[PDB]
Amino acid sequence: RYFFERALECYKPFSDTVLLLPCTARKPYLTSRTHRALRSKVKVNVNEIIISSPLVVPREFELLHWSEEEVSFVAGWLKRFIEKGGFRKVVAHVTGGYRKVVERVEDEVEAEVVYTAEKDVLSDESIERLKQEIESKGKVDLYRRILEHMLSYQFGITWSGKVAGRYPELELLEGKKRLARVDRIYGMLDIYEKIAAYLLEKNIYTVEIGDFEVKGTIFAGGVLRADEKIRPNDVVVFHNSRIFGVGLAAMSGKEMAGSGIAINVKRKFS
Repeated sequence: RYFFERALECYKPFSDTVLLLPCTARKPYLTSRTHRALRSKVKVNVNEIIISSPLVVPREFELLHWSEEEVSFVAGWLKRFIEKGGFRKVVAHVTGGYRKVVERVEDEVEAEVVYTAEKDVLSDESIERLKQEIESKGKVDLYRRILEHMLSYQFGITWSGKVAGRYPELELLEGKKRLARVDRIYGMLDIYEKIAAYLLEKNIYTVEIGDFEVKGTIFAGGVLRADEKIRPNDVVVFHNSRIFGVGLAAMSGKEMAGSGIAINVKRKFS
């Protein structure tokens, strides 16, 4: 519910066309054999949305029996992303139950909806139909959009830098230091000094703490004030008169400044 709503407000397309694809057994979806084979036979320069259940997932957030109720629920969310994205065309490269989901949305959106797959999403006929619908001139840096979207999702900000690492372990670098990196364990971005510094400045996702030596844990009693918008598993930036750091909130911003373990410390800067 939270994922859906937050991703929807942070969703920013770079194309007027969106490609719909089937979810896969292996995740994150971009590393699956099907998605790799597809992107291998056709240069994809339009936005992508992976249809799954119950999750509808724009490719940019992929790192964070089709009953009536299920088709209805998935169609509802898929429609939201299509309309929020303001696409002029929707290319549905999916089959069976997935087409039923898309078929539900087609009748409610202004966008043109074309179907390019019948039986096999990877057949020579399907890839030719697909190419004829999304063929594009140059290229797009999908990795940068993904990292930018995760920053937006988690902190409501964006940042520039060099994109590095092997997918899905991407990083954003500035100078010769990392600004952020994908944490495959927690499925979110870990941030470093410059960003945490920026968040501290704008006083967002910040928590003021007592003047004690920080070591691993910060209990609620050690928290002076905290951003009320802070939710449990959120990355927060704590600080006092001598240091500031990065950690994982264990409780809401309300519980901290209220009345257990408040933050699991990842690192700190002098």
